[PDB]
Amino acid sequence: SAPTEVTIKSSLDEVKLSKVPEKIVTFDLGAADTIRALGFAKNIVGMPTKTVPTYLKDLVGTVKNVGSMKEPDLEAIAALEPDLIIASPRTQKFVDKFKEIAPTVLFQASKDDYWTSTKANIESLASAFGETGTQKAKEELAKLDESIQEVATKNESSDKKALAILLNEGKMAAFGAKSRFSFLYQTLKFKPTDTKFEDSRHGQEVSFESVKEINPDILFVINRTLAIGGDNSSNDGVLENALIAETPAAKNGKIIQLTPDLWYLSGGGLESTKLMIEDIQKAL
Ligand SMILES: [Cl-]
Repeated sequence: SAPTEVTIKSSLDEVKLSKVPEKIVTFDLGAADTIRALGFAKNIVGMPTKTVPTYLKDLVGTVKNVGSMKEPDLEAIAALEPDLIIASPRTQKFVDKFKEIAPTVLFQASKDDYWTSTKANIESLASAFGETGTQKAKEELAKLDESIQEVATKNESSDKKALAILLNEGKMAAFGAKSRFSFLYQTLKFKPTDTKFEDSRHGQEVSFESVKEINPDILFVINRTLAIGGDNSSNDGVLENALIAETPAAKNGKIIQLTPDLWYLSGGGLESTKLMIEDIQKAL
């Protein structure tokens, strides 16, 4: 076998390649956005195109469609002759099938040390593109580290408490400091409310009375329905309910409608992290 030139650590077995991969299939959209930010978008040959966040739309034309965020088209993947497949938590059930086709990685973040683990994943992926990738990632990560510190410093000067909810077909689910939205709390140092929420990936259902009682100063909202292109009519009037409209968050202009597709479908990449930080400036 040819000698190893690049190595990629992840939650899976370390992948060792004899050259930079030029035919990549990815189900991880953050990884796609990292690859593009590093200057290697041409190397991505397959991505699911059923539900693509707007910020990534221009990659649709340069890839072949390999299915949906949860359901791969294995025939389409094999036909692309990939030299690397980037799986995702959502597609972990297909990792054995992916491995039959090509070396496969799957990046996982800690819910505790979200940013250190995410940076390690970004650096590992970037190294697949040699010194050029590694150098560019160092440069871009330095800017993100500085932006993160600036946000964290502002939050550390405040005592406001922030509640984070997912809105889905008129149902509200609250999420805690260690959750799919850890970046807000662990990394950016928004402060959670005193109410702890069953750490489920779908959150804990909350009523209008619950939100009133929590009494948040900032309310982050991720609208799942909009993120996936559903009928948003079921969410009409939810945030406008008097019990939410009378929170200090609402009255003070701190209901923050986070870009739905970015936050629900992506994250963990160089560009997605940058855009996420931009999105929360109005919450400071
Ligand atoms: Cl209620």
